[PDB]
Amino acid sequence: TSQVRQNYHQDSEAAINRQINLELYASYVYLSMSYYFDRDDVALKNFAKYFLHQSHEEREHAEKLMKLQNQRGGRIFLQDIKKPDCDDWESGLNAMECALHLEKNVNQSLLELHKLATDKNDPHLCDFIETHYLNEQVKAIKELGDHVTNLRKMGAPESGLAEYLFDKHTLG
Amino acid sequence: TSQVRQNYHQDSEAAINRQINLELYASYVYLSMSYYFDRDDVALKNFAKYFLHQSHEEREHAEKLMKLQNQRGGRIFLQDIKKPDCDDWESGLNAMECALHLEKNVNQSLLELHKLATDKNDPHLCDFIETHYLNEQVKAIKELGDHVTNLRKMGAPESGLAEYLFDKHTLG
Amino acid sequence: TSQVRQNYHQDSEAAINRQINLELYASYVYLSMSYYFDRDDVALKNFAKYFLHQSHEEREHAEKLMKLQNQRGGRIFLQDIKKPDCDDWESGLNAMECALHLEKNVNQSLLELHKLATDKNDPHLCDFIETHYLNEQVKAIKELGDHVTNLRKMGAPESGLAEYLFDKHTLG
Amino acid sequence: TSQVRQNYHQDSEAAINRQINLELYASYVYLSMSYYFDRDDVALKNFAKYFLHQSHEEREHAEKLMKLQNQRGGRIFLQDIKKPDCDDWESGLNAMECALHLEKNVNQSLLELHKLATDKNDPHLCDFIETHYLNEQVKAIKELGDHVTNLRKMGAPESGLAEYLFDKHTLG
Ligand SMILES: [Cl-]
Ligand SMILES: [Cl-]
Ligand SMILES: [Cl-]
Ligand SMILES: [Cl-]
Ligand SMILES: [Cl-]
Ligand SMILES: [Cl-]
Ligand SMILES: [Cl-]
Ligand SMILES: [Cl-]
Ligand SMILES: [Cl-]
Ligand SMILES: [Cl-]
Ligand SMILES: [Cl-]
Ligand SMILES: [Cl-]
Ligand SMILES: [Cl-]
Ligand SMILES: [Mg+2]
Ligand SMILES: [Mg+2]
Ligand SMILES: [Mg+2]
Ligand SMILES: [Mg+2]
Ligand SMILES: [Mg+2]
Ligand SMILES: [Mg+2]
Ligand SMILES: [Mg+2]
Ligand SMILES: [Mg+2]
Ligand SMILES: [Mg+2]
Ligand SMILES: [Mg+2]
Repeated sequence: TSQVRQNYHQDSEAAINRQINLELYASYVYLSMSYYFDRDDVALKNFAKYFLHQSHEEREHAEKLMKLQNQRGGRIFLQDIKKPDCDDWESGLNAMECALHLEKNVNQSLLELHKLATDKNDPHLCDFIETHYLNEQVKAIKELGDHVTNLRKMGAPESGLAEYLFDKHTLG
Repeated sequence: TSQVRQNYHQDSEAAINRQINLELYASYVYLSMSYYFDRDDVALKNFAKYFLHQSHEEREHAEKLMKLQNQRGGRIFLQDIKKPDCDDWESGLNAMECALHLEKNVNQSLLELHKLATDKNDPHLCDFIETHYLNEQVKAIKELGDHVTNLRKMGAPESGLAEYLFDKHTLG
Repeated sequence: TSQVRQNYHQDSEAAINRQINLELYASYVYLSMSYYFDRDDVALKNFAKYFLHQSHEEREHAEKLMKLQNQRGGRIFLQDIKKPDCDDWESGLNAMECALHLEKNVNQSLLELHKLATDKNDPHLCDFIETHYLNEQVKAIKELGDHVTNLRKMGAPESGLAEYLFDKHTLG
Repeated sequence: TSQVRQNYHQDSEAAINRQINLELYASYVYLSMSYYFDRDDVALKNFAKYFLHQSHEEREHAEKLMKLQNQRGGRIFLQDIKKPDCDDWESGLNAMECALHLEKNVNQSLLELHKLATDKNDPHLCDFIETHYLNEQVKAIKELGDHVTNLRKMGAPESGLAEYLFDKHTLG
């Protein structure tokens, strides 16, 4: 047993490894979305900037969980990072809707993680999830919801003018 | 023979003189496009600014090739600079499409130049073309493609509002 | 066909997508190595810092290739990022030897890419690989070779003192 | 009853007084360790500095719990501060191992405190423990584990050179 390990259930250790993989998957989804908007036939540079920033944020989320695993004396086990569900994201609105779905899936995984930590009476892990992940997810979901609303109200996806002006005024 | 000349084929010398003329022609096309958007019945000042900048860039491309000709001991021979294909460029979108076609023609000429330099085993000339011209062309073509895409998506040429807002937000 | 595409062979496009995946795989190997040295039973913080920096560099390599794909009018196709070959990297010396092997595999892939670009007469892609990748690989391989040499000469892996002092004096 | 007291169980009040005593005891252990390394026949000044800093930290932990007791309207009751288990700490490695054991005992006490606060439905006290104590303990335990690992790998306690160089390079 690790000399540092204390009050850290094997199920929690495994769930943290699963969450590391999910955060890396989310980084990959956002990377794919970013370079879709960099295509010469899409050409929305601030959508590309926004999703690249989100991608780098998710990698930071993954690294913090790797740090946590070692802090608690668990052992990191990595799995393949699956490619994103889509290659062509269709429109700025469709990408925003996909990101909203992704962030609500990641949130559900974090809530399941917190339920496990609660069931195993691990208050340090509960506080870690609350402090560093749960409100970040609530803010991300709210921001993406706001973006989806505005794009819909402006007339996207059919209005290429709507996505152009949203790119300039909200994401610029 | 020039006291500096070494490994510089006569065919390469001639091809450089042809490329000087083509760069000056491209400068002239962009100058014509610029002042079209300065007409009181067109009146898109940032299209005019953008194409004037492109025009001055092409003159710099031509001057660098003149410098290269003398560096290698070839002799500059100048020809008439032909007037651009059009007097009236119709719309911001049409001018962007014409510039895209121009830059892909200039790129093809540079690729033919590089093939000649390769066939004559002139690595200095190959490196000159690669370093100073080929990625500049790839960037220019990509930028013009992006501009054409956005103008189309926004509803140009029919939407005078589209070209107005592109002038402000992308070229401003 | 993409409006920007010119002199870009379909085989080159596919080879760039394969190289994107390889750079992301290398990012993942170095991420795994980094957090191995963050374990409480390994505890070499400057090895961990060094490999995390290398990991972020590889992600930058991947992003630049994604940018290139779009610059040339190819289409990015992503694949799963395979997990690294190992979970436990055994020692600082063993991790350095694995990184040396990785970088020489990545170099071989880049050389095959350059041979393809040469065979398809794509001087822009040749210059891209030369400018942004080939000397970076030669420098990386030389640095890792130097590190392996010093660790061996100092008495690693058996000497925990050797790896400790290398961590402080070379990687600190 | 105190005019401020609300939702503060008598068992929680007593457990906080016990935790005050434990934090003061930990301050005393680290003070003793510090001046052991100040002996002329031990003479490891950075071990002495490190443990004196830890000692002052524990006194700050105790004072914050005294503040909490009064914030919630409980009444501080102090007990004797027991002398540390040892007078001679033998070596830098042995002192680090003793500190690791101490911090894992203090953590266990804090986890028992949190379980009590949870059982008494005291979310303010739960949050206090999580915010100010539980991650501090996880970080302390991880740091001490790292230090023990390095000293072992370097050849301590038998190698006086190992402890000398650790004193300079890790604790300096
Ligand atoms: Cl367990
Ligand atoms: Cl519209
Ligand atoms: Cl559209
Ligand atoms: Cl000749
Ligand atoms: Cl309109
Ligand atoms: Cl109009
Ligand atoms: Cl082809
Ligand atoms: Cl030794
Ligand atoms: Cl060892
Ligand atoms: Cl030394
Ligand atoms: Cl009570
Ligand atoms: Cl010795
Ligand atoms: Cl000794
Ligand atoms: Mg995340
Ligand atoms: Mg699959
Ligand atoms: Mg030019
Ligand atoms: Mg004529
Ligand atoms: Mg690389
Ligand atoms: Mg596999
Ligand atoms: Mg070459
Ligand atoms: Mg304490
Ligand atoms: Mg006694
Ligand atoms: Mg709670």
